[PDB]
Amino acid sequence: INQVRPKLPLLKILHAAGAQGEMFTVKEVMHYLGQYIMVKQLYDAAAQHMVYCGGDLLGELLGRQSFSVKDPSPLYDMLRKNLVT
Repeated sequence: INQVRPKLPLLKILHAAGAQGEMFTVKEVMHYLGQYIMVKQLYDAAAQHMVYCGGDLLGELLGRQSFSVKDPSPLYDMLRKNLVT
């Protein structure tokens, strides 16, 4: 498994969700990214699968006003541009 160092815009989100390190696994980043969604309550509570990330740095990072966890390929696209192998 490959260790990755998230860039500072994503390390900011990661630490906010409860992490502290600079070397992670993609599985960990994924875990903390959901933890962040919970703690900022970025989801529709009448559709908890639609994340509303627009007035939040996760939206600027993703370039998405909102997205569903049915298709987290946006997350994967954004990790490719914000993790250093």
